[PDB]
Amino acid sequence: GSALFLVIFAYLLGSITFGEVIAKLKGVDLRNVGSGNVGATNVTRALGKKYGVLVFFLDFLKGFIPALIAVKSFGIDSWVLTFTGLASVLGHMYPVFFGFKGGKGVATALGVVFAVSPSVALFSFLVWLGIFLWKRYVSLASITATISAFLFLFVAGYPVNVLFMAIVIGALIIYRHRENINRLLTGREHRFGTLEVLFQ
Ligand SMILES: CCCCCCC/C=C\CCCCCC(=O)OC[C@@H](O)CO
Ligand SMILES: CCCCCCC/C=C\CCCCCC(=O)OC[C@@H](O)CO
Ligand SMILES: CCCCCCC/C=C\CCCCCC(=O)OC[C@@H](O)CO
Ligand SMILES: CCCCCCC/C=C\CCCCCC(=O)OC[C@@H](O)CO
Ligand SMILES: CCCCCCC/C=C\CCCCCC(=O)OC[C@@H](O)CO
Ligand SMILES: CCCCCCC/C=C\CCCCCC(=O)OC[C@@H](O)CO
Ligand SMILES: CCCCCCC/C=C\CCCCCC(=O)OC[C@@H](O)CO
Ligand SMILES: CCCCCCC/C=C\CCCCCC(=O)OC[C@@H](O)CO
Repeated sequence: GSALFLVIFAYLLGSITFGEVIAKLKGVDLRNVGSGNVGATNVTRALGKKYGVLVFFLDFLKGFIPALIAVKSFGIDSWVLTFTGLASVLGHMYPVFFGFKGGKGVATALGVVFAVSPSVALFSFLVWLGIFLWKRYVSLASITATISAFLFLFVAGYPVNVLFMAIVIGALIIYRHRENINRLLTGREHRFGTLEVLFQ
């Protein structure tokens, strides 16, 4: 009852593609910029860091806020958390309000994980930092951090409902990165920071 409302709410909230909304407000088409994706990284390319960080936090809250409610109302070990977390990410990836063409789910999924375990969220972000500072590819860092998030939850002893949530979310995130992976493998993935050292 209240739980089915929470899952539907999570999917519909997730289905608000904030990057596209703010881009439209600014008169920019995100599909014509950079990677053509609609999440915070390509928002930064199209609109600047201010708007990318804003979209990061909105996409994060899409996952954090419903999952937090599931955690406090039903428990981390409830399949209501599993379905609320999945609904958030599935709405972000396949938004009912935007032709089912969404983002890749990194920020939203981090929000879900933060609601379950701030420590696991921190560790996964630490993995992300290392991989990003090393190779300067957002995609490579997100893929590695996504795999690590699942290992962290597995090794820390979280229950099956959480591991089910994490392996489906994780597999979906990696699959949504398949074009980045093809670019990585062929050497035309966008890389950060090479020319900026001439201005430092
Ligand atoms: C296109 C994919 C559709 C598949 C999703 C189908 C619905 C998935 C999960 C069920 C929604 C949440 C209901 C949970 C619920 O009411 O549990 C709480 C209650 O039983 C007592 O805690
Ligand atoms: C346990 C306490 C710390 C846990 C850390 C969990 C994750 C929290 C913060 C990291 C997010 C940084 C937000 C900025 C960011 O990445 O913006 C997206 C980027 O596209 C902007 O250019
Ligand atoms: C030795 C010090 C290690 C590095 C310290 C890191 C401090 C923690 C967080 C910094 C916030 C960065 C959030 C993510 C971010 O902005 O990604 C870079 C972005 O430009 C990629 O598109
Ligand atoms: C339908 C939600 C609309 C947006 C509301 C956003 C609220 C975000 C964070 C505050 C949540 C507070 C805790 C909610 C909860 O499940 O509490 C249960 C328990 O702590 C007391 O019964
Ligand atoms: C499953 C647990 C509760 C969450 C239910 C939310 C509904 C889930 C997914 C939305 C529909 C699935 C999207 C199918 C798909 O990929 O279609 C192709 C797509 O790229 C559209 O062109
Ligand atoms: C198996 C579930 C995994 C859920 C979390 C997966 C990712 C975990 C940590 C990495 C967070 C990186 C945040 C910084 C960043 O730039 O993120 C990518 C950005 O485009 C926002 O989506
Ligand atoms: C560092 C280990 C990460 C393991 C998980 C990520 C594996 C998934 C996709 C990556 C496929 C291509 C590997 C990355 C790559 O080619 O990077 C470009 C490289 O030549 C130098 O930046
Ligand atoms: C437990 C399974 C959950 C299923 C949810 C959806 C899973 C979809 C794909 C599995 C992950 C593979 C992603 C990596 C991948 O295929 O990258 C290769 C890509 O370059 C192919 O063009």
